[PDB]
Amino acid sequence: GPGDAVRVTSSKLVTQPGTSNPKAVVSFYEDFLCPACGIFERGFGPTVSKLVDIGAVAADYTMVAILDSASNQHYSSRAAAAAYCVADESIEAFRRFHAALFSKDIQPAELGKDFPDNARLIELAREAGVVGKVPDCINSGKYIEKVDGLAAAVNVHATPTVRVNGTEYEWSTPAALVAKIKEIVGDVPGIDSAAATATSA
Amino acid sequence: GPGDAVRVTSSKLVTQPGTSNPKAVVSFYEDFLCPACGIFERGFGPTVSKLVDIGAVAADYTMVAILDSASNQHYSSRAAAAAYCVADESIEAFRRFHAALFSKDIQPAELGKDFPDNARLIELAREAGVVGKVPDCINSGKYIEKVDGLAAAVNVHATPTVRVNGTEYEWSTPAALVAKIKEIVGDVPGIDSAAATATSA
Ligand SMILES: [Cl-]
Ligand SMILES: [Cl-]
Repeated sequence: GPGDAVRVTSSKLVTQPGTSNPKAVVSFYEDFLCPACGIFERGFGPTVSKLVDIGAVAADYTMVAILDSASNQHYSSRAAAAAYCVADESIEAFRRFHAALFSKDIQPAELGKDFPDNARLIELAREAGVVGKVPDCINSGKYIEKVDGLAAAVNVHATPTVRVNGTEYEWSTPAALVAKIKEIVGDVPGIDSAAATATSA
Repeated sequence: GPGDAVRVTSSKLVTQPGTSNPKAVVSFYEDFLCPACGIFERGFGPTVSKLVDIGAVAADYTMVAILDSASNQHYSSRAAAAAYCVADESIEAFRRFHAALFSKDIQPAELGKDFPDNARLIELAREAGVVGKVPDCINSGKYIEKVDGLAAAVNVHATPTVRVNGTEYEWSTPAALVAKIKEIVGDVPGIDSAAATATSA
């Protein structure tokens, strides 16, 4: 994630003919402390993952830190920054690490007293499959200023915000997202499967 | 809503034999400013309404104000207090008013600049079907201290929190809630309908 957003794609990515541009880019703007983003990601994550796998979409994630403050031990910014650290090593590891932070067992309550510290974030990055420069990147706070400026850069102050090809998308169910994507990329292999299993989780 | 919770039931309420106690009480602990509660209510509301209509559950709502602050113009507490004002007049009006505040067109962004003032809340109460003592109840801040103390009283500091017969319920989809309720009250008229239409919204 170079680059304000971390882009997640598979080798099956369906592109616009005559280009290397994805036909459908779903943009997600999220805060790791936001309980609404937690609900969204736990509900939609598998379906988005499947849309990526079959090549139907590129999934771009911009981890903002709008909830960050001393009162939450800077969890919003440290987690977002950690995700960008992880993405530097491996896109696949970012995928697991991003899913991990929004999982019910890990995401901290917004107004609670306990939040993963930097050592815990590094440990979760390790579990996601990467070390490399992550521990230094996290401990040094390499991406703190970056993530703290992201909300202003993309004009997002409510999360999760989703766009489909740049246009605001009023999401509802994962099955409806599959339907929306199919209107753009068509009946590509795996999409009806993605729809049917989205209707059942 | 007497009473920490506003209880919503229909005349079809299935009760424990030898008692006037509902066989299934679903307890909801919510903050009107909480975006997660907005997502939950928009996704689950119709299904809960149907469970109430067919008599499968009593739905008890405790409107906490954990997000309240001057930075949001006290929207959390004023809205919760308004809902209790509305409930004093009519349970049906509370149902509509509660659904109205969580609707996508009305619920304010948590970190935004604009929030319904007391005049707007009174106007929404009117649209929900009631006047009576509501304008005075709201303008006087009759229930502000009450709602500001609710979170501590029920020990809830994360919303939405749901309990089924007093036991914490890790909610997922409205169809799963129907399944859970059916385990308690059985195959009462309308419940399979509620399940099937829950699987489709
Ligand atoms: Cl990779
Ligand atoms: Cl009534």
